[PDB]
Amino acid sequence: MSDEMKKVMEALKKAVELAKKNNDDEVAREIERAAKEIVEALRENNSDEMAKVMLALAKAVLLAAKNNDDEVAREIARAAAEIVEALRENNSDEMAKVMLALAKAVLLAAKNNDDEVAREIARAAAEIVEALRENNSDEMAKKMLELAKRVLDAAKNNDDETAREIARQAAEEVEAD
Ligand SMILES: [Ca+2]
Ligand SMILES: [Ca+2]
Ligand SMILES: [Ca+2]
Ligand SMILES: [Ca+2]
Ligand SMILES: [Ca+2]
Ligand SMILES: [Ca+2]
Ligand SMILES: [Ca+2]
Ligand SMILES: [Ca+2]
Repeated sequence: MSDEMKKVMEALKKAVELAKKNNDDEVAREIERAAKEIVEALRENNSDEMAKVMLALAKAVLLAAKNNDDEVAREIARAAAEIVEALRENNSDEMAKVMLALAKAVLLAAKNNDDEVAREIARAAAEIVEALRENNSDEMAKKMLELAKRVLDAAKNNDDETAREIARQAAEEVEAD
């Protein structure tokens, strides 16, 4: 774990404590779950690409806890934790590319301070992750990379309508597979 990561993690620990202080116990649980997943992912894997994804996710959770509604904050934290779970199952170079794109998208969404966009970007990321955990073949990962790139562009355009469309296409590609 890097020193920039150690700083973000200490901030996450503060975010959990603040959530508890405000009686937001379910938010606190989900932030803690994501943080714990990240720590275990880094304990077992010294890949720099891994470290990159984990830093982006940690920052996204922290910003969402600060910027977004409680219930949106929960969705970003859940998306982050599920992204890490997927990477711990398979961190091929293609899987890492998908997850880096999604981590960048949830970070930007959390940073843009729009609750509807943050919610839809997190959901699109979650649908793509779910698809890969059902089948994380090289072929499925390539398909999901193109969708993940579109989620990132949607976050960049603050485009909640397009985020929802990508989520539906990811769920239907699973069906096709
Ligand atoms: Ca209070
Ligand atoms: Ca609250
Ligand atoms: Ca409690
Ligand atoms: Ca590499
Ligand atoms: Ca806000
Ligand atoms: Ca693994
Ligand atoms: Ca809109
Ligand atoms: Ca259908």
